[PDB]
Amino acid sequence: HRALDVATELAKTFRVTVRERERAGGTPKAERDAIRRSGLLTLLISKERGGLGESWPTVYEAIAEIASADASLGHLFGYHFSNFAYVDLFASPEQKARWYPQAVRERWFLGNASSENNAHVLDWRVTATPLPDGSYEINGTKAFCSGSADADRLLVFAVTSRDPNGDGRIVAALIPSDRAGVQVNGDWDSLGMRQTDSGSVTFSGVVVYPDELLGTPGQVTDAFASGSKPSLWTPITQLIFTHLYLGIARGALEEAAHYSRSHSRPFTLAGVEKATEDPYVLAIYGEFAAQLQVAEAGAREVALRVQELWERNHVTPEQRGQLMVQVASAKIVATRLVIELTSRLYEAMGARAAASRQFGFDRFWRDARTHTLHDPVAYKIREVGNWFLNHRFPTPSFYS
Amino acid sequence: HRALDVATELAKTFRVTVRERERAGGTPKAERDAIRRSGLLTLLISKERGGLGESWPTVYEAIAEIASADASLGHLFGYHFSNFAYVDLFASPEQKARWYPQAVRERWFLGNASSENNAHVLDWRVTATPLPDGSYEINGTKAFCSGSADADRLLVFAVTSRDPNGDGRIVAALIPSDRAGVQVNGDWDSLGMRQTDSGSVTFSGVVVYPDELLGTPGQVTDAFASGSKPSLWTPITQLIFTHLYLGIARGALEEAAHYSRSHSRPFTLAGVEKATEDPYVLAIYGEFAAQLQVAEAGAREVALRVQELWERNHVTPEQRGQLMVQVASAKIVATRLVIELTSRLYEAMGARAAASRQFGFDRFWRDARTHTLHDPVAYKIREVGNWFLNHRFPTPSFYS
Amino acid sequence: HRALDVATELAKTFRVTVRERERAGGTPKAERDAIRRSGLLTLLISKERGGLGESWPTVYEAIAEIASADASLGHLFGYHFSNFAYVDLFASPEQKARWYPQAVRERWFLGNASSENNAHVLDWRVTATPLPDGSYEINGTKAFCSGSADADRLLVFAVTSRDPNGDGRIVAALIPSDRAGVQVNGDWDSLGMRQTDSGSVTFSGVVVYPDELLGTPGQVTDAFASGSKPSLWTPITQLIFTHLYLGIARGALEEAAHYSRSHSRPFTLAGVEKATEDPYVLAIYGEFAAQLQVAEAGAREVALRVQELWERNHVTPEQRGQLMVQVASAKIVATRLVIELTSRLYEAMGARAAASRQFGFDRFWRDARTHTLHDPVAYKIREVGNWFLNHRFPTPSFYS
Amino acid sequence: HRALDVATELAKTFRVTVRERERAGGTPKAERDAIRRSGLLTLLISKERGGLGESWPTVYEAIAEIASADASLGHLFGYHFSNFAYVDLFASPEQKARWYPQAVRERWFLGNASSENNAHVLDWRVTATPLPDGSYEINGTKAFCSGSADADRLLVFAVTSRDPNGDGRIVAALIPSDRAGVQVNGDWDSLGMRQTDSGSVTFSGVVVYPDELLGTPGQVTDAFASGSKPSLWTPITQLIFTHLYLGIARGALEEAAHYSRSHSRPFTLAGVEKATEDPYVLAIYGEFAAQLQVAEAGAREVALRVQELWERNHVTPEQRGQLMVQVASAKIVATRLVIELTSRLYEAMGARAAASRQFGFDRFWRDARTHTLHDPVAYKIREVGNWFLNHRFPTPSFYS
Ligand SMILES: Cc1cc2nc3c(=O)[nH]c(=O)nc-3n(C[C@H](O)[C@H](O)[C@H](O)COP(=O)(O)O)c2cc1C
Ligand SMILES: Cc1cc2nc3c(=O)[nH]c(=O)nc-3n(C[C@H](O)[C@H](O)[C@H](O)COP(=O)(O)O)c2cc1C
Ligand SMILES: Cc1cc2nc3c(=O)[nH]c(=O)nc-3n(C[C@H](O)[C@H](O)[C@H](O)COP(=O)(O)O)c2cc1C
Ligand SMILES: Cc1cc2nc3c(=O)[nH]c(=O)nc-3n(C[C@H](O)[C@H](O)[C@H](O)COP(=O)(O)O)c2cc1C
Repeated sequence: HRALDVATELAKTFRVTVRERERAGGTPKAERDAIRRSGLLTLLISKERGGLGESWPTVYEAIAEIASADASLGHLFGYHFSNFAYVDLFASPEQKARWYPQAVRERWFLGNASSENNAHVLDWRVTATPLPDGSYEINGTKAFCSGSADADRLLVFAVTSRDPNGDGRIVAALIPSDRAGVQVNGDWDSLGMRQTDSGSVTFSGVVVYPDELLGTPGQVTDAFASGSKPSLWTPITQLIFTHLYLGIARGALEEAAHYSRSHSRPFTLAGVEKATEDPYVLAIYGEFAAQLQVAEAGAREVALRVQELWERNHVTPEQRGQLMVQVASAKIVATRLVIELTSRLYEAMGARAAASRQFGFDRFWRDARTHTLHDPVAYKIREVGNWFLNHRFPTPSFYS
Repeated sequence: HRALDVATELAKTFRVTVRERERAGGTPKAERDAIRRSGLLTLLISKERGGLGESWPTVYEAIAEIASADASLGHLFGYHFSNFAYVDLFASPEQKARWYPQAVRERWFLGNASSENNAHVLDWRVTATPLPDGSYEINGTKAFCSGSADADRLLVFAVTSRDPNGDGRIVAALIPSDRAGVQVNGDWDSLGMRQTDSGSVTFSGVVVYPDELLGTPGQVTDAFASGSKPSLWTPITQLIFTHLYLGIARGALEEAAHYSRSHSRPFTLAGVEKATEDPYVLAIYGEFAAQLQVAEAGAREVALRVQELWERNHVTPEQRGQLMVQVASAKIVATRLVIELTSRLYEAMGARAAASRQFGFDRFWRDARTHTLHDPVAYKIREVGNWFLNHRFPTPSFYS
Repeated sequence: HRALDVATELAKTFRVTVRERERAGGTPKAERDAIRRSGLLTLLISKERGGLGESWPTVYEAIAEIASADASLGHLFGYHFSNFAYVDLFASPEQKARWYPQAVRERWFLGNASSENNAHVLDWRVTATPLPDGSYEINGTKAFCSGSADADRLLVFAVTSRDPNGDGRIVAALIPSDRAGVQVNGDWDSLGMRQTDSGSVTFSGVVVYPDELLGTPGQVTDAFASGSKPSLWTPITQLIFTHLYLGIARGALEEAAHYSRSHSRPFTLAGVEKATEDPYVLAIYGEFAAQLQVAEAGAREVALRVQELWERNHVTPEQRGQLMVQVASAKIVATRLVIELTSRLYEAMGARAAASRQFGFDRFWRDARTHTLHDPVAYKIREVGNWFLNHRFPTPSFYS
Repeated sequence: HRALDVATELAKTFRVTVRERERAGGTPKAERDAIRRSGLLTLLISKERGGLGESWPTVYEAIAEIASADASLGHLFGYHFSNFAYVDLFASPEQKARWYPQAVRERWFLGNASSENNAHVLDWRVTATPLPDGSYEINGTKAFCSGSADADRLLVFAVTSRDPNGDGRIVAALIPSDRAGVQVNGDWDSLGMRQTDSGSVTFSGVVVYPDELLGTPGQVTDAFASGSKPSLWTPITQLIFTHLYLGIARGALEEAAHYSRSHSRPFTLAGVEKATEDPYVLAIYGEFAAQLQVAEAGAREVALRVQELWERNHVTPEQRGQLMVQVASAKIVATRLVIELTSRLYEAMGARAAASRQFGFDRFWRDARTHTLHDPVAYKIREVGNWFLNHRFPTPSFYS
């Protein structure tokens, strides 16, 4: 439990300043460096390679703990492990032997540049065009590039173009953020998740060398269509999001409870002597704490299943599909819970909790309301319904 | 329909600037002056006294229309009529014969200084010390003094102190906001309702003259206990709040719909080609628009009953109680609706509606979330339940 | 108020026996005859023609009152007026001159045979094949033939076949239920609505004469698609259903409250002395009574609009579409309300309310759960959402 | 897995006949004997004592599985284990060394006579009069005596009377159901749970011998008041109820999906071609299936903790209190889930699922609606809220 103690202490520190930092937005550089010093970025790197040799259940618990104190830092930390999972699922033995000790020594905090801001989410326009000696040149602009500021390496996705071995193939690469031609645009100005640096990144003639490629071009599509082990990336990542939402929920509920204990006034018109004894205050806390207990317990079980399949040589389509259904189910419940809780808890605290903007409790709703839109919950619900009613597992992709 | 056309045009101009104004907070002086020039502040003053001679249904519709454009201006406008209602219900005919033509000629926008920030509501510390001529000296600081800035008159409440005829009796008065010793503090920095100037007002040896007093000391308490006509102030005022919530709800729905038609991207992963044809987008708009239609139609009926009883010379506790139950019911439904809709509509718009803070759609949730806490909806629910189950009307108070 | 008093007295008598009668199912002949004797079946026939010359608001109020006592009799009564509305919207002047005095003299209680049990609700197979002199022969089986038992006339729909003047045209006719070849099958055995006689009817060579046809074949298709006056039939009929749901809701809430007052035990483990003072019991009654008040007040406004347009010579598509949206909205809210209330009120009553089957409170849920499925509320929601978001009124049909 | 295979095959046979059997009510003797022959009643008896030596996780899974097929048999089975848990927690080793091999040999199916029908749940009036030889005489009538028909032993609770060492002290005993003076009244006629035989039992001069007593008089009260290991009986039992609700929920969902696949018709008015592709049908299954997955996963974690503490020699009030909070939270979520889905799934099936009573789907709602009233969920919610807000564990009792 040493790693979780480390995460708990980080979270405590972040809570002290999150109110003022998230107002300003921008890059939480000091807090990112605190995460570097903690070593937790190396949780899944083997001890032999210099990491902590820890497990996914620990990573998930740490994500929720940090997110409960600062949702932006929880998101950055969580997405680091989504990026790491992708790297680990496609990297060669040579790449792991080079990169992982380097990630330990240089304290890599990974960012990504994957999504785009085109007509729809499947309209990708960032191209990878072949060069001599096996290299590729990346051109175009990516959107929602979380952790792209102060990132040591960027996980980047592009589609092959002018490629004699096949156009339209997805290439993934891990490249230095300061590689020439990479421009992080710094245009993130959001309702919530204000310190995740999820703005755009423009690629102008950016060179990617063969030893930076994560598999051959198109390999990710073959792995997902086949149900190869890399198809675990989506359930892993969607469960990361789930833990952000449960962390935010728990942080909001605890912050509200402290306010209620120390600051709410009883509704003496109704004969209440203390707000903490009000039957309707107690019902609000009870209803949301109860849902939270069940969701947290369920999320621990699914995190253990992630670890179990992570360790297998092969995961069957049924095993992967069942995990994705469990993860989607957890994300659905956690989305509804955090969105309702962060708004309705004001009713347990009273008017003065909103009358002073500086109390800042709305940060929880703003953070949850922003992130829960990452991909539409309505279609996670449809996927679970299509599974239960029609016995169809979701189609492996970057979103399901 | 002339008055409502005037309200509609005011609201149109307010929508142009509200995003920028509400950020700054402070006093919306230009907009208050526009309301002054419109004549609508005189809606309920009889034509004989120079007013518009209009009805509460008209007032309520105008409140909801303005609130749908700018919740702070809707609140200020609405609370002006709560203040006016108190004056009308307690002032003498001679006082009205003087005050109402003056309010017309001088374009009075009324403010109030009633509530306080003590161990609980109704625990009042602003004192009224009797002077030999029948005046009172007012001392103390009032909290949540909506519309206290730029107010032509303040409706003020105090409790008697050092009073040979009984301490602790509530006195009320209508006084100039620049009476010697009145300090409007401007200490309002809130989550939402940011331009309602609901900070505090400090009374330092403020003299209130006998022709400014509204009834006799304790008369408001006696009227409450009797459930007589002056106790209509509470259902009238609670239905004003109800129309703020309905106006915010309608403004949010229409604003989101504009975004959905103009900006939302179709979820092509699921085969949808137009966001406006997405079955789940359509279901969100349908669920909330349907509830809004029913709540608005119901509110019109209650508003008609307010006007009926407003015109009566005498009102029974049974008539007032039945009206209060109907008002509480409307407020309950409007409260649930606006709080759910202003949060969940993001799910119909997509991530970019939250990713771009400057869209500013969160203003609707912030305004509704702030104001709905004025008094706890849990006890409005208990009051309707106690009536339905036990045939007990709500105990008249400043909140029920 | 005479008609409503008559309806209230009928509902009083129905409440005495409904628990016993609905167990058995089958035809409530005695109660149908009491409705015949009351004269209320003639509410919408002019006084000149021997009817009551009343209005739709009166009809809707009577439907809700009767439904609150006996949902099956409320359904039968309401469907009689849906059938009458169709007749009145399509009948020729000479048909009305003969039928309406006859309906008064003979105390007609109308039923219908319209829907079918094929692959979907558009798949009609009951045919109308030409006979000499403009007659038609009807062949096939109808489903959900409400009020088909003990009916003085049946409103029957068929599609033309082997017709030189056009196949597939919808014909409607008003015929005697004992005409040769009409077989009411008596196979209604339902979860709720158990005495509506909504079973199947089989037509074997049934002759229909020109003076029984309601307009020419295909006229209803043109009238609905063009928005001519008969397009009011659907909002009229869907608002009849809405008043069934509001009646059941009010009846269930009043029956539960009586049980709570006289039988529920206090949860003394928590220090409650009387169940009627329990804060959570009170909150259940409060939530549902509040929603019921708002829904009922709203429904009264829409009922008035039905009458206003009923008296118009021409109704525009805007007027008809806005009315249909208001009716759909009322139906959506009433549907959610009655389905939740009839199940959740058990929590305000306690285990003995379900443990003693003979209490029979589940009749309310059974009746509402059955009838609310008449057409899917999900698509009423979509219709309201398509209007709000896309400014598209519902396309007139038998369901919208 | 052997035990769960046996439970699954029992459930499969129960599904074939439940629709017909539960209509009649009365005692499901053939199915109770099948459970006797299966050996599963011995799940928690050690192999050393002739039992299966299984764990609470297995018992809970078997309870949910059987309940998904027949809620009454699931309840009888689950309450047998509540009865057994009480015996295990209070009987002496010497008693258990005799009783448990006997229960294996004679295939004992336990019932109980505990609750009463007095002014409130704390008002007990069945008395235990001490006789000079250490025996007692039991007199009075118990209510809700689940599994009292065809019971091999009854777990009976009484309060001491005529007792020189203290009246009102709770005694418990395990006695034959055919002991002279025991009259099972057979008056159970309920909305749902119709074959649980939970009617009244009358004791007339019933002798209880010293070697049948469970502990000393008042010992259960002492154990509750100290939060010691015997007070685990309540979280154990409340988690049994939770698994009944999860089982009913899963059974209802599966039955509905079979109808949706086989019988539901597409809503062609809206262009749907297959009901199983309808977006709103899919959303209903997805929402409820997702909540079920999360609740089932959380329930498994809590079941493991039950086993952990069950194996401890001593349990602290903190351990017991934390467990009770986790169990209460699971019960709250499962209660809301089962009550909502057993009613709402009709909207995914269509009207004919209710219009054909013989389909019998309402059994799920009737069973769930009946059993969830066992104790009020509002106070489970208050208990979780009092823990979260005020750090107060539930006061141990027969309900918390
Ligand atoms: C936006 C807003 C405006 C308010 N305006 C007034 C007002 O004009 N006059 C008044 O007496 N109280 C006003 N109140 C105060 C409430 O009546 C109540 O006293 C207070 O909100 C309760 O505080 P609590 O819930 O934190 O204990 C206002 C409250 C809010 C949130
Ligand atoms: C706070 C936030 C962070 C996001 N971070 C990433 C990211 O790191 N990588 C990525 O590919 N997409 C990221 N996304 C994008 C989503 O996958 C998706 O592209 C976006 O929500 C679609 O926007 P729309 O709903 O307006 O069409 C992020 C979205 C949000 C709201
Ligand atoms: C289906 C059902 C079965 C029950 N079985 C038992 C039982 O076996 N033993 C027991 O002590 N109480 C049993 N109870 C009763 C509860 O402990 C409690 O006394 C009862 O639900 C309270 O009734 P009330 O809410 O009407 O006041 C049962 C209740 C129901 C509804
Ligand atoms: C209680 C009840 C009464 C009904 N009465 C009629 C009726 O009188 N005339 C009619 O055309 N349809 C009637 N319907 C049927 C609907 O128009 C529609 O055909 C049916 O509810 C759809 O069935 P499904 O959802 O199982 O496919 C009735 C339905 C119910 C549940």
